[PDB]
Amino acid sequence: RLESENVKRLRQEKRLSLIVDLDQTIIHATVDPTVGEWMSDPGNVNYDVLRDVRSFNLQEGPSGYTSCYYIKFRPGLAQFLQKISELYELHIYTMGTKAYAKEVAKIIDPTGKLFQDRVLSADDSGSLAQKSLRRLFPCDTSMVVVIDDRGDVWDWNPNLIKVVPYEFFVGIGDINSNFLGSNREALEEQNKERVTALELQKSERPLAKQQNALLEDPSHTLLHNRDHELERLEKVLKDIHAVYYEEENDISSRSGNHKHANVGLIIPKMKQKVLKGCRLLFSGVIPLGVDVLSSDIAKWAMSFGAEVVLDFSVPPTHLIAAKIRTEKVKKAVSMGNIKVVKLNWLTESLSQWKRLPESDYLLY
Ligand SMILES: [Mg+2]
Repeated sequence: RLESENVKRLRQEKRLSLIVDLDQTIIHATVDPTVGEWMSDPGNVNYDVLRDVRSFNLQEGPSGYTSCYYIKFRPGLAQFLQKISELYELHIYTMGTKAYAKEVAKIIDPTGKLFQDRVLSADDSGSLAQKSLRRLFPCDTSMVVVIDDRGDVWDWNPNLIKVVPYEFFVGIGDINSNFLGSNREALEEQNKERVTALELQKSERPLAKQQNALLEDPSHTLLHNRDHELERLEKVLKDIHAVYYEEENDISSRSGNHKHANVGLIIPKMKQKVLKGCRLLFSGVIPLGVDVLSSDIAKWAMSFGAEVVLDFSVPPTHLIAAKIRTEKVKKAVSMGNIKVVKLNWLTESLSQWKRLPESDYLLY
């Protein structure tokens, strides 16, 4: 069959498989018409950083509602995809529509060389709330790595490399997130909701409002290129690849090629070094009434080796606090030997695969 033969082929090519999210992983998209105006004006403070933005029109829904999408490609993307395709067979897996995914692929991959037809979208993935490795590799996930800005859609799968969400168009989120986590609504209800959100973004012009506020106050320019995430990510993926093929060489030779390596084992071993020895207590971060140990932030932290505790019975190493005026903070301070830090210490450390100095994240 095809699946078992693809695994064999990849090993002969000495490659792995990479599932690549679009929105806020390798692109950021908006329908704010402000972008088109700024792009058309060489004199605009935002023009220079918009020069590489590309756009397309999509007609959407029963009524053929039409929007101009503006796409910012994350810095270094062309180079990143070229280099990483040497090591990984690339797939796209997005919660956007098939039409959207195809429009983006036409721009990043015009001749089909990088992704060919390996493009999964909301239309054909099987779910509007979660993604699954099994949609592509039902029987054997040992060679597949994921890059995605969201861990919740993957249930914090051990094959996931969560990336820093790309936010170039300041204040614009993920325009394709509208149906994450939820039940399946009637198609009529889905289209009403999307048209509504798009129309709202067009009419409110959040970019214009934010830019105007800054000017009314380089620091006055809204948009900037300050993202270097793909340079970091390249190194991680190159490491995973090299560790896999060294372990594969060892395991397969010792087993008469009956056993093999597994990135799902390799990746957690890499991650668990980062916050090894940390025991985290959260204060005012998880909402009252929400289960802490199954929360996204707890799962993210535990994937990087941190323990999470719920009280001081065994004193934590860190108190991750959102508000300063709590008995947890008072107790932590009065106890001593506990570092009290903003949430940012944790999210930025996890993001950089590197425990950052706590002294840089104190509360006051
Ligand atoms: Mg995304």
